[PDB]
Amino acid sequence: APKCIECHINIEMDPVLHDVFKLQVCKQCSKEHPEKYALLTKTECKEDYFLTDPELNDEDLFHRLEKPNPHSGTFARMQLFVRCEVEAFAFKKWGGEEGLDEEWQRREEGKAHR
Amino acid sequence: APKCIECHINIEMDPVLHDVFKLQVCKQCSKEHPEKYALLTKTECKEDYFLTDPELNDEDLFHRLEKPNPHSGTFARMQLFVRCEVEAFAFKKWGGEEGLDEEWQRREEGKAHRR
DNA sequence: TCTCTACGGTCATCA
DNA sequence: TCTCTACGGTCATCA
Ligand SMILES: [Zn+2]
Ligand SMILES: [Zn+2]
Repeated sequence: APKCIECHINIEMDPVLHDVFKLQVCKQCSKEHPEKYALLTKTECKEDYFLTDPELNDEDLFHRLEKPNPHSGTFARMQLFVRCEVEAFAFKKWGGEEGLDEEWQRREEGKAHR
Repeated sequence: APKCIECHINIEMDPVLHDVFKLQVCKQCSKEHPEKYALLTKTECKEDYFLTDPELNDEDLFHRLEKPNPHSGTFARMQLFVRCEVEAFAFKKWGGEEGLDEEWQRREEGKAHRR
């Protein structure tokens, strides 16, 4: 009977992280580690990791969870990604947390100047 | 039988202009009047009239003719539009031939000022 | 917890 | 008679 990979104790996994993101991880351990397991909207991914629509729209590249748009159900569906997947890609894209910090610095100086 | 609308003589219409563009016009008159009947690629429409993909991709807004891409058949299909349709829209978009000329002037001073 | 495309302008590859 | 979207940024809509 397989144990949550963080706590090594629990056997009931979080249904979304298990089912959608293929992570053997319990709900509690997920709350106790947002550095890995927090879900981000598509807008957060663009803003916080400078990903783009081509990347995030790629189903072979990220798992995602769709929900109704909380602003109005007649709006485009919300999409949530799991931080570790995202943050792995961003780092590979930009060269670790350092390289990403630089990109953040770069676009920052861009708009100050504009 | 219905006669061409340019010459009023011929009864055989140009098959593409008739069939695709819904114009009762014959091959000869289409050659004698490119100001209306010449076909333009999608790239020509963008360059010469500052139309955009959303506009040109709209089937309700323009008729179009698709052919194999003459550069390579594995490339995206060529699309051709008829000048009068295009030039009507551009004029409505930019405010006659005058307003379009200005837009042409506008983007050209843009490129100069990008040294 | 929001999202998508529209707008400049353009090189590349199918490219 | 070449076409597409990829990139930087951002606002309006549904929007
Ligand atoms: Zn656990
Ligand atoms: Zn005729």
